[PDB]
Amino acid sequence: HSSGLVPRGSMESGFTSKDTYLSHFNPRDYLEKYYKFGSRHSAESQILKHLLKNLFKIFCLDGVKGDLLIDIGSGPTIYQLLSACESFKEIVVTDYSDQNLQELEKWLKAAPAAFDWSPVVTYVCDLEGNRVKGPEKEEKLRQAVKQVLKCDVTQSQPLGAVPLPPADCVLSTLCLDAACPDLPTYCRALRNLGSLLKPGGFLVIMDALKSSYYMIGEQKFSSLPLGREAVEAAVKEAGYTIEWFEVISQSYSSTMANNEGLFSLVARKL
Ligand SMILES: CC(=O)N(CC#Cc1cccc(C(N)=O)c1)C[C@H]1C[C@@H](n2ccc3c(Cl)ncnc32)[C@H](O)[C@@H]1O
Repeated sequence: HSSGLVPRGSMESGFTSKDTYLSHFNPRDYLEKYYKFGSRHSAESQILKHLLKNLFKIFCLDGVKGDLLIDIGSGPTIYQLLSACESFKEIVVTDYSDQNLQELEKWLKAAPAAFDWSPVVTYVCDLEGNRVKGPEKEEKLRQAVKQVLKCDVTQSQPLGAVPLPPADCVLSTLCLDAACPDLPTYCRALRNLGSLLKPGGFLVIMDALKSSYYMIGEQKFSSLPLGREAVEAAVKEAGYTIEWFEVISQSYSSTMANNEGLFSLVARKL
């Protein structure tokens, strides 16, 4: 323990170790901190609002759609799946943190103590032209998530021995910056993720730019600080062609992250 000097579980290697996410990452503190849609004019809400807007553009407006979408790094969050749910018959959510899976499974069964995503669901519904309502939307997403699996991006087999068909798309929101301690592992993880993709399948990555850390209240966690070029290069190296690539200037509040914006991209496997 370093008390804010360095991120938790990082004094030895410099990067927050994987095991720190099984112990100190409290998903309910994370949800309450980063995904409260109460004040819609907060720097966090603006990030989430742009994530959804981009997810809406990829999944409802563009052509990213198919049988299987593997979500890598789901965290305790389901916002990243609201738009994809309209485009994929089956979604698979994955994450390293058991507590994250724990909170995910509470929402998948609509338990009362589960985090309330209803204000977030409504905004997406608006983006989708209000063809549905809040409750109908959640049920559709809940019906499409067929598996809740362990995940490890540092393994050649990221979803373990679990046999899945090749997915049409792979989606990772705010995962690789926290998971990959360096660029070679970042590049390698992107290569392992491709082992789950149909040839010519889509890869969708939205993460922070130039972020050495991010805050969960007083708990600091390591993030890999990446420029657009470092991202673009690691992706192309992993066996991908970048179809489009966006970079935004909006950043998290000074109390929450030192990132210099966010990036979003769609890439296909060669
Ligand atoms: C998906 C999310 O919401 N996560 C919480 C945040 C955030 C956040 C928010 C704002 C800015 C930034 C930033 N500055 O970048 C990060 C991260 C994820 C990472 C994930 N993790 C950790 C190791 C690991 C392995 Cl080895 N393999 C697969 N997943 C793994 C672990 O489970 C957890 O859920």
